[PDB]
Amino acid sequence: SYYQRSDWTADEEQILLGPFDYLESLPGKNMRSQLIQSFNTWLKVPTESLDVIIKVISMLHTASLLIDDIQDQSILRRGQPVAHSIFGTAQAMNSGNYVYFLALREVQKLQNPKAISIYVDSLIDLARGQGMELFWRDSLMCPTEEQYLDMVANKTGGLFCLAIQLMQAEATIQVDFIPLVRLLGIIFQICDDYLNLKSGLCEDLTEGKFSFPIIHSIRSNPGNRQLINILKQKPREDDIKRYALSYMESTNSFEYTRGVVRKLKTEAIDTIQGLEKHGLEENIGIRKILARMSL
Amino acid sequence: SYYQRSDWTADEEQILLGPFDYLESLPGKNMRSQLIQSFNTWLKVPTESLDVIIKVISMLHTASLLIDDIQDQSILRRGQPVAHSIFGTAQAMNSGNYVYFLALREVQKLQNPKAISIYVDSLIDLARGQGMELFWRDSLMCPTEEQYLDMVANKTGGLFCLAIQLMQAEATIQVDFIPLVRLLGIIFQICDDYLNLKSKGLCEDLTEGKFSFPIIHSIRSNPGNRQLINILKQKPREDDIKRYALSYMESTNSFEYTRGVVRKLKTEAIDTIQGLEKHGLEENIGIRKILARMSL
Amino acid sequence: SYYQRSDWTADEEQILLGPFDYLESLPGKNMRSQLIQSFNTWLKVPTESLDVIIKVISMLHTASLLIDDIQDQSILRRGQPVAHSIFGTAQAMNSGNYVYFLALREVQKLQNPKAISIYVDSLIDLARGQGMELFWRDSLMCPTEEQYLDMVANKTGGLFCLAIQLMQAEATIQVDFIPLVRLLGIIFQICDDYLNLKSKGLCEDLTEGKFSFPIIHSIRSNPGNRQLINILKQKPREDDIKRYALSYMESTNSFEYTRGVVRKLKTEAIDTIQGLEKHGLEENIGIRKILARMSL
Amino acid sequence: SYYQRSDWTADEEQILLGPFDYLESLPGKNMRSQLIQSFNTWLKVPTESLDVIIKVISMLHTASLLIDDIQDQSILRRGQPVAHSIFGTAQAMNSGNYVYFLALREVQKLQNPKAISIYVDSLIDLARGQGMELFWRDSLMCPTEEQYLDMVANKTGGLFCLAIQLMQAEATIQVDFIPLVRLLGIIFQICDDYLNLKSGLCEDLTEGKFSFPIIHSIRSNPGNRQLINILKQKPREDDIKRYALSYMESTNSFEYTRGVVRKLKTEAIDTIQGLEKHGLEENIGIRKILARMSL
Amino acid sequence: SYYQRSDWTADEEQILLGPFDYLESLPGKNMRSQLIQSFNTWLKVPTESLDVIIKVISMLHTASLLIDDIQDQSILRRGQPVAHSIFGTAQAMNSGNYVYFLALREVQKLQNPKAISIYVDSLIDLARGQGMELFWRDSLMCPTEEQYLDMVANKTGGLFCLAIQLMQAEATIQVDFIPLVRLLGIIFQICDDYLNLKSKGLCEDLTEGKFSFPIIHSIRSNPGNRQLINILKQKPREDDIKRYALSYMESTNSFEYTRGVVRKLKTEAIDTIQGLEKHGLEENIGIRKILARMSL
Amino acid sequence: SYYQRSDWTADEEQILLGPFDYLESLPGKNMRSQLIQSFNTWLKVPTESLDVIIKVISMLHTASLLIDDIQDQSILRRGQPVAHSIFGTAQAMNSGNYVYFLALREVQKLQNPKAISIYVDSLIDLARGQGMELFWRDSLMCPTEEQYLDMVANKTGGLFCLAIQLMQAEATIQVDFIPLVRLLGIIFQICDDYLNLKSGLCEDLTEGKFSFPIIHSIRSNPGNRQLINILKQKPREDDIKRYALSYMESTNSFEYTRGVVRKLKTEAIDTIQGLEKHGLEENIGIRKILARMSL
Repeated sequence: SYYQRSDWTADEEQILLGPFDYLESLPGKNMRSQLIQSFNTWLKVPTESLDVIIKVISMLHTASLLIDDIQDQSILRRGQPVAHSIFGTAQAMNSGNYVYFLALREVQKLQNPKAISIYVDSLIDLARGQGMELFWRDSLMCPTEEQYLDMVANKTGGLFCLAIQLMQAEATIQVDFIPLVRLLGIIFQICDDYLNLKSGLCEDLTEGKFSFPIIHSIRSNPGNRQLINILKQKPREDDIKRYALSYMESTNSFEYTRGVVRKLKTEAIDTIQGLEKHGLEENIGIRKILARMSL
Repeated sequence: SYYQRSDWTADEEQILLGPFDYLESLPGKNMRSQLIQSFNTWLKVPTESLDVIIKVISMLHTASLLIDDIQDQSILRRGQPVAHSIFGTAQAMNSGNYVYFLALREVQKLQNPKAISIYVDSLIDLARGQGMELFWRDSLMCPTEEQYLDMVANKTGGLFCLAIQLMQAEATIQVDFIPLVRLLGIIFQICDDYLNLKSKGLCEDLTEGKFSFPIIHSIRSNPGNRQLINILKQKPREDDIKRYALSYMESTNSFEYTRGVVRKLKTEAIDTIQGLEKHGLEENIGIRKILARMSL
Repeated sequence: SYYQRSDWTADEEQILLGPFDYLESLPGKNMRSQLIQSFNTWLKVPTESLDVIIKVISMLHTASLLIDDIQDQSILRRGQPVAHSIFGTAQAMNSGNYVYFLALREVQKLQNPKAISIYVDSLIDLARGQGMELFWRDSLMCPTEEQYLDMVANKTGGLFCLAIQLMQAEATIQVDFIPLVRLLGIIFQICDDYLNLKSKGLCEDLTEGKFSFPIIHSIRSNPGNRQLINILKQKPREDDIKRYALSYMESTNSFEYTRGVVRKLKTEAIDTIQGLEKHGLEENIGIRKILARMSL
Repeated sequence: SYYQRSDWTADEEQILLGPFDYLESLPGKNMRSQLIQSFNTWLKVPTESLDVIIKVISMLHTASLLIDDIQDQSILRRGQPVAHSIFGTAQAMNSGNYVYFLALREVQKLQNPKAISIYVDSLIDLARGQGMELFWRDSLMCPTEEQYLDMVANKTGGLFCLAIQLMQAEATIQVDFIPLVRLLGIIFQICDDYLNLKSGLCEDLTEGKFSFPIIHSIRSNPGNRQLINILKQKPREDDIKRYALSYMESTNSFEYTRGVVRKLKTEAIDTIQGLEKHGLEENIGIRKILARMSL
Repeated sequence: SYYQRSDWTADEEQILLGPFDYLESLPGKNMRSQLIQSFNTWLKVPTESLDVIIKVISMLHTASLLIDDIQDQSILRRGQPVAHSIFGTAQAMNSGNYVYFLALREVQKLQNPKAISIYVDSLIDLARGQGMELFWRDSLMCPTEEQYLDMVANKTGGLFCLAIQLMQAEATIQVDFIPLVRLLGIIFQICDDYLNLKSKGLCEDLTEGKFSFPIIHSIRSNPGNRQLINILKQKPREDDIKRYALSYMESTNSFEYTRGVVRKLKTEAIDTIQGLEKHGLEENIGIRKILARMSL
Repeated sequence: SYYQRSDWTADEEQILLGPFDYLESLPGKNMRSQLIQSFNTWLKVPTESLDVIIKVISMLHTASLLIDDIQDQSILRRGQPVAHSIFGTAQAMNSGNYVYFLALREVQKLQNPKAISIYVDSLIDLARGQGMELFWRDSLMCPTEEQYLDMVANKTGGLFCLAIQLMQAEATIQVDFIPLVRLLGIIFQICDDYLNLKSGLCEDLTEGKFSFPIIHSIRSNPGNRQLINILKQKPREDDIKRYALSYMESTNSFEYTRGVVRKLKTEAIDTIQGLEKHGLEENIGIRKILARMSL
């Protein structure tokens, strides 16, 4: 026989996961973990299954960073260089995709008939959300805030929502948590959009993104077209970036955003309160996580 | 309430599938679904499950074109621009990853529990294949040709096998067709390597820096001449550099060496087919014509 | 004194007009001065003032080519390189702005006080035209075709009208020719849009990202397909992308739609001409041949 | 009728003037205004006409910045981003040209038979001056200082000279001021050339300009060709820029320049004195403006 | 000891001469060694020393191609890619400088003490030549044509003379051939200038910005037109710009002027040859055929 | 006669040497000079010949910088801009080559039958060393440390070795010094490789060089391929550069290097001691030069 099929080896696996291993060694904020833990105060998933869910969500989150950073044309990730800047675009892209499949083999280990539908519908919402955001970026067409919120619902829903639904599906109780979780994802994103601009310097302007405050500033005076024109230019320069910061303060767009985040956080606390009144323990950890996204 | 979640709309699906629909409408050889039918002479999968397997395999293949064209940095696909030169690399990449997911939602329609293990395990091979090839590319390390075929079995076999393993999961017959069908994916790829240089642009595997089959043979046949491998490093677009490499590769008798190997492999494919038939199987004309349309 | 001011010299004028002289010497259709004579059959402007109007219109037109070729980022002009690819974009732009001023010094020779209001008010239209077109380009916003013609009247009419309004200021006849002459500048532009794609490079309006007439029709005829408008975004130089768009634009029956519109417009131009003649005007052969050399 | 011609609208006008409005909102030095005002101590143009002259000169000056910055390939303008870096080259270029025409419609409002000839000959000198400067830049051919001074006479004459001549032509008195004004423009430019190099860092070297001190340094030792070669390179880098600063001090080119500016300022004060002796008030404001361009 | 020094190996020489071997194997006119033999009819250098002179001259010439192709930024050499587009500019440059040194080690085999003064003094001319040409290029300063020939004598004569001066150092005859042989290197270069434009790419001296002979004549024949010299500034690759310059250079009757000058120079070469022969020298057919193969 | 051959002129010579004159005016470390002087404590070359040797080695060293900086694609040289960044690549390249020939005319002045063979074999080793280093850089193939040391032996041998051999060949005594000198060159290079990374910021990573510590770090864990991938990217950015610094400390590669340099310096001091015991003066200056390359 001319062809003899060899076995996969630790060394080859080390190559394929090089960019994934790279990203997992940078220190980051434990966000996904704390949210899982604070919901487990209520769902009490068994330790063996909760570990599986926690591994799947860790893999999925990192592979998503490998691909987002490429699609968003990013420069830094958790303070260190973005992974395609070390390994090149192709290998980073392929490491992310390999990991999507590996996580599917992991979620098979729950042995739950409904698991794979939950995983599919979550990843469809993810891609759907990132899809609409790229469409607006690529066409210079500023969405409305309702439109943005629906998009981020799928984007920063997809993966929060996947974790909580895998948890719900492995737990005895039947309380529907995902409306709460979607609100928490939307808050988290609007807080991220703000911090990206007030804390590289304003990297969302480099990437051309119609983020939540950028939308308010563009719509609040459509006679002026300076900010939207800047987004088209995708500037690397700190003078243009600084100039747009200044224009966005002058439209009161950061006050507007702090304002919205207050309204949403109230809605979340009511939803949490209305849930404990129906026979769930008081959750401290979730109130704490909700203070952690604060401006 | 402040937030009111909306229903995904047909206009929005149109945007998400912009790149996918565009690639789908360019005409192609469609040699994947001819192979599938050729095998359905033996496994006799009912029509309503075959449509699903065809639909799933076609989706995955268009998806991996969207993505691999970005990865390999191609210029043309089926004589026309790569999707990302029209839609940009980000929307094209997301549309790819989108379709990978709709493919998984679709394979669930078989309602066969072996189906998910088969789908997952074949895509893992596809990535291992693509992964080792990019690795050899980016390190400027020429692999051996056993290493090359190992990689190619995973990569171009990965989704030939997906199609047949799914078919075997809907058939009751207890015969392993997979070794046959991998041998065929190798032949298909080695042909594609040869045809890339002697017949998607002038020699786009040179522009890509891909260590393809004849390039491998020509590099290793004389390692004291590093003209060929240094040309891969420069990823040339110039027709002058490409034509010189092609001429170097001729004087190494590499194109002959390739023609030679695919002939030994086609014989091995025929034997393998005749063995299957001598174990109570119909004589298969269509599979033999598939193997012959795979030639030069 | 330390500073002693010098006299501008013929060698220095040669440098300032380097780009202008270069463009002037490439042969052109010269359809502007044929239109001017065609109208002088009715208005009978004396020879010595007509030479000035011709000189002024020719200058302004070459000036706006120097400048608009930079703006639109063209590659060829009259089959030859754009002036700025030879002299650089700064000297070419200044030579343009220089000539705009010598044109104003020249229109003062008519010694007609209406002349300055006419000159200023037509250049303001030219800029409004060019301004709205660049705006639609740079925002990736497809205008409607009423919006398109409004823009085109200002832009390609702006300097047809300059030529005739100046002529009417030296004639005593009390007949408004301007509506006729704007209708003609529209036809001339819609022809130019069509000829840019079906006949200055292969489809340079695609490379420029210009929302031209048939491109507009093809984009709006099916807004669930964003292939065309995304191709404008990429400003392609590749012949492969340009040829695909051209092929997309065919299947929308846009080239037919254009041929159609210019036919309705040529009829409207003929009627308008015959009306003017039925009010005590000589029958004009030359204007009708101008309208026919404007066709496909 | 197939075609119906619409009217121009506030919105469309807002688009066309976007880059012009942008530049007018950045704070700058009130130079042109103060010079007009200090000459009005002598010419006493009527308020209604002086406002017209002041508007025309403001428009003309800003549109000239829109186009110079493009032609000079500039990065910053009054500390903020250059306008074609926000709006793109074409729209900025076209905004400048539209404004040249609008200002011509404005100078029509003086209703003066001689106004338009003054405006034409001023703008011809402007373009003539910038024309010769680009020619030297583009051909790597260092002019002589006499040649430079004639060029800047037209360049920074054209627009100073336009304002004072429009003023003279609207005033009762007949004293010829433009020889004084040309000297004041030359001083202003030589002072600008110095400050560009001693106060982005040395942007005249990025743009390849043969400025007044750069000329002295290149000619003072033509055996060395380092500085002229640097101009050909058009460097964005601060090491090359720093190196040329150092070479220019070693040829005593900044001392030479301070020297010239002293000689010229004397000539200006004598011209001002010789003018008051013939029956004009003592002008404080012009002596003050002349102290404002000091090194 | 910690450090143990190794012996240079044949595999390592192969890498160092990678670019040199590559250039050597492309076929060339080999007009240098035909000139050498033509002169050996008079000087009768023994075979074993002539082989060394040939070997040394061939090495230096290939070395200076490796290096000057980087300097001038060429695209093709002998119809094929420049070595640095394959090996990179650093290895190609080092291989050049390497061979310069092996050439010096080789000229030591003559064991002639005049040989080192001749070798050093001719390479110093080569650099002075290349140096003044780059200088005129990079300052955009057109030289005069006396300045041009002064430069060319150093540059293209520098290594014609090396070959003959070495030959005269092994012959006993007391006749100065060098003035003849420099005149011939000038003719060879002026031909090469003309053939670069009228016959290594379309007009690669335009793309390089080289002030070659006809370009010089055309620039200076009318200094109030700066189209030609501004085109040199842009170093155009576009065929459209190159073709326009070529057309400008025609209307200056520069190609005629060149044909003219090489005819006066060929006459001067013939006279010079006949004078040498009238001082007791064999009639030389081969040198006259060399001079005729140098023509258009 | 149509052609009249002119003479070379001071002015033309000034042009050709412009980039060479430029480099000689920047202040640098007197390394080559001090090593020559400290060996002359032993060889006592006559003043007239030692000056010739000292001129040849100065020329050769500077012309080598003109060409290395081009081949290594360098940005700074002795703190000031690299010479091809001022004069362009071609003129810098040609200035270096002209100077190689001029130095050959200089070494003719020793009038020594053996001089020119010494010069040839030294410059062959030079090119041979730089040749192998470019080969590894260009092929992403990490050498072994033995292989690196042989390469640097020829590279930083060639020119140290040329000076000492020209000296030996002009001196009465017959003690063979070049084994000592080769060790001193290897030390000097390993010290340079270290300082390039711990003192532009890490320019050896920009240039893709397999320097001594970079080799140890790549080989010490071939499972990880981050550092070698970075070399392929040739980064100008300080985040990637910083990230690789951090990875190299974590493999103890700088400790390893200090370690080696200690071992070699001992070997050198023994060689120096073993030489004085055979009837040579005690050399202070060479012990001092050996303390000057210290980490």
